[PDB]
Amino acid sequence: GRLRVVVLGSTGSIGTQALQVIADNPDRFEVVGLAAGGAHLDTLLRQRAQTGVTNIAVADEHAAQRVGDIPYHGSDAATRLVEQTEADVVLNALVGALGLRPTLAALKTGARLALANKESLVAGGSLVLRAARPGQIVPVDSEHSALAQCLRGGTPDEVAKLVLTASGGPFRGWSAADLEHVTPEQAGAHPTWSMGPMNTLNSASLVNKGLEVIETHLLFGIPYDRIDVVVHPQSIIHSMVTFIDGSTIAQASPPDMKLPISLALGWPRRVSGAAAACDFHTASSWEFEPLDTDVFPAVELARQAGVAGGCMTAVYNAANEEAAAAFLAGRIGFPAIVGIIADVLHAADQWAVEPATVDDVLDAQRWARERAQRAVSGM
Amino acid sequence: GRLRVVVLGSTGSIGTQALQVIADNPDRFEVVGLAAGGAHLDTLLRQRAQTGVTNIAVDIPYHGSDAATRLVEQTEADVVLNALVGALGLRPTLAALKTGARLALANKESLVAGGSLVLRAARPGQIVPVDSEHSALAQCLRGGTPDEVAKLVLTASGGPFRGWSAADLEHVTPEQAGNTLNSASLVNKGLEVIETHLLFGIPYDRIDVVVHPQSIIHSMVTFIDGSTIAQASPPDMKLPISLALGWPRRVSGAAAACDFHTASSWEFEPLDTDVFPAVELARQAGVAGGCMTAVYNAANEEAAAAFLAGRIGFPAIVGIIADVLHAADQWAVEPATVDDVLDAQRWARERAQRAVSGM
Ligand SMILES: O=CN(O)CC[C@@H](c1ccc(Cl)c(Cl)c1)P(=O)(O)O
Ligand SMILES: [Mn+2]
Ligand SMILES: [Mn+2]
Repeated sequence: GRLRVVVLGSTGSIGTQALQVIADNPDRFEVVGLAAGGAHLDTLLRQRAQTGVTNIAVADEHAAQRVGDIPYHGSDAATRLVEQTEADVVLNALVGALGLRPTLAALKTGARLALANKESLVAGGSLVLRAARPGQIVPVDSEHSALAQCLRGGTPDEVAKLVLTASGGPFRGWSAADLEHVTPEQAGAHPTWSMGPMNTLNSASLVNKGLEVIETHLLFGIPYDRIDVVVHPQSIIHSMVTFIDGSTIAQASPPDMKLPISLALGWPRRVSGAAAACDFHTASSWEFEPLDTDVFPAVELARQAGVAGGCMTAVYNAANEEAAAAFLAGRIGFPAIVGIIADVLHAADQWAVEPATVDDVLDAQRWARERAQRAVSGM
Repeated sequence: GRLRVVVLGSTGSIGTQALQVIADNPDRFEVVGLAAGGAHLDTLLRQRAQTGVTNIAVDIPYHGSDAATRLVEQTEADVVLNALVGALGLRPTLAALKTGARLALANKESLVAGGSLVLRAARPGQIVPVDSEHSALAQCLRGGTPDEVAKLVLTASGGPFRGWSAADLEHVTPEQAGNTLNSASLVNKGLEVIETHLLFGIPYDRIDVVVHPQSIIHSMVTFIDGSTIAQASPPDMKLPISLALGWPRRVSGAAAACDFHTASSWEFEPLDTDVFPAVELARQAGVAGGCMTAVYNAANEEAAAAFLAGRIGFPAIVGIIADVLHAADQWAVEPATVDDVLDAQRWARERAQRAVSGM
């Protein structure tokens, strides 16, 4: 009954909330491993003491002089912890490229993979899928957790559409003329060394929803032309599934990541008390409006990248990362982010091949960065 | 496989929509029986000509007051759709349950009045609800295991008198109040709360009601983790009808899906329970149990008919229900037979008829 859980990226927001859910539920879960990057060593050490878990990894080569009591340390240390720790669930909340090999290791162990790491699916694609058994991957992000829940409303052949909700970002309702000369700071993105301003920027450009559509297709096996996005400013409905009879099943809750976290850890069994439920003691309004696709082409661009297939979704994300960073540095304008992604994709015919190995993914990403860097330099 | 369907109350809104679902899906469904009252005789005759079904209850093979019941007894069927109105539905419900066939239940009276009697007559999962709220709940319940259900949340339109005060209600006419009258009085939601308890076996203090004027969300299930699963569609009874007949399989093209190409707002607000106490009274009646929900419904039907005859005001409908229920001390006994139910209803009608005459 007690599930053995490895928490990768234990020091970030998702990691710390999962440990909190586990801490509140020692009857359901037992932490058996922790991993984090060398920059976060001090927090990891505090976590070792608090949990009593000695099976810990420093996920990279950093903090090299401060390692000497850490059982795994070095570039692929998180992957080694996963390969070597008996577990029922691996929560992968590592950020970026660090998350991919641990994902593949996790799947090869036969454990459930509670996946928070976006690169795993977006860059890894079928490399990751080929390693998974049906139902082995359970998503942690709000939208995908909602979808996994709503898909219980019928059989796979009864599914008509998957409908992701989107907040709309800071620029919901704005015209293309209005967005021509917006600044990073106006996007809510105040550039910092963390992923925060980049996540915020992705929300503003709708690239994040583009990424989520890609993940939706890979997770649930639904064609891109049946994955819709609806703007829903309140973010109470986290996503929905429309079935062949006209019925839509939606999942709703006040925003709290502990709900989808708990469900991913405990799948298929729900975790009593993870989050507060919707309260109807107060009058409220849930609004829905179409996405302005002419103004926010990032989502359709993701569909194009996804339809092309293979390493094309890795290209999409790597191109975004470069174009986005350039916008953060004041080197390009806002509309050029998605303009550059499209330019890079148009030049990327060699990268539609399905990845045979991790190196294929890494090669596609390196090529995409170079291409984006050239595109940036030319304006 | 192809399912053989008997449609009781074929000439009404539900029945005709059902026949349309069946005609659109000849590979899934086949009509094998039709039952009608007598008012819309022209429709029944037209239905016979289109379906070819001669096995009809009202050269009519089954006539009388127990005709629909006897149609059920002797026809080979996989599904019986009971869309009859009121008292005419009780016996056909019990007879359909006796055949072992699936009961696609639209007639509220059967469950609400019969209660435990109907439940004893039923095997697990034999009753599949046609009601939009209960169809929604059944689908949303797929979101977890029975042990993970925290609450069932029924949505209510609020009726045309949403916002109105007790004084405002004093001056409504039969045409202003428009089932539709029960919607307006909130007695419908009272009846659906009882129905929900009996269908899904959830305590009354874990069945909530929220007013949702758009009627897009048809109901919701909240689970122990804090997740709420909701069912949404443009208002169209063909959806829950199609699902009831083909349960657990969904029927392609049954209804239009929610279309998000145009902006919309789904509003939620608390029920004004002081102006609309019908639901709390149904909880009182349901918790008391036994024959009390038969009393609840019969008291309504009598008080509602008085309003429709112009004999009483609108706020008197639910007022009389409360009066009859408070005198109903004796009726918190489980009905052993159909006659116990009919005695409860007679008692309720007469006590209601007195209240009407007293004022
Ligand atoms: O199943 C439906 N009913 O029982 C009708 C009554 C409820 C209702 C449901 C949907 C619509 Cl669009 C309308 Cl107008 C009315 P209620 O008014 O009790 O919510
Ligand atoms: Mn998300
Ligand atoms: Mn209803």
